[PDB]
Amino acid sequence: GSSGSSGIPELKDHLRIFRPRKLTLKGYRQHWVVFKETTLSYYKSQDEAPGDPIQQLNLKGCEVVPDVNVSGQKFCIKLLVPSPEGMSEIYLRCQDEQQYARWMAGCRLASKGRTMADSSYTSEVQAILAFLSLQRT
Repeated sequence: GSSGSSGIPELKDHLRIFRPRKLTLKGYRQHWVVFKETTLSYYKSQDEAPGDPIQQLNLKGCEVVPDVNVSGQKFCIKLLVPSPEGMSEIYLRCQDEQQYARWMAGCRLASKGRTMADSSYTSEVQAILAFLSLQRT
């Protein structure tokens, strides 16, 4: 690929977040999410940031369980992170496979210590896009 000199590769997009085991209204709530090489933090409202996120966690180590169901072009990612108070279970649902492969692949790379900066990143997005197709009947 064509790439020279630029800032660190970071993703900016608010995915689907739902927490039935906590004070919530109107189901989902608009929030600000940001994926970092080996880090991840979100906020309640763009206002907060860049100040400080609601709860920062080091992806490197957390768990990532795939919950996608091609049956209905659905792709969710269950991120399980340990907390000194309890746990950090966040449900992220993607609209399509594109956003999924991108984010998902990023989480895995961070969990293993790796980062999106690495080329392998794309190596995951592809393998996935295809894998899904295979699953089909």
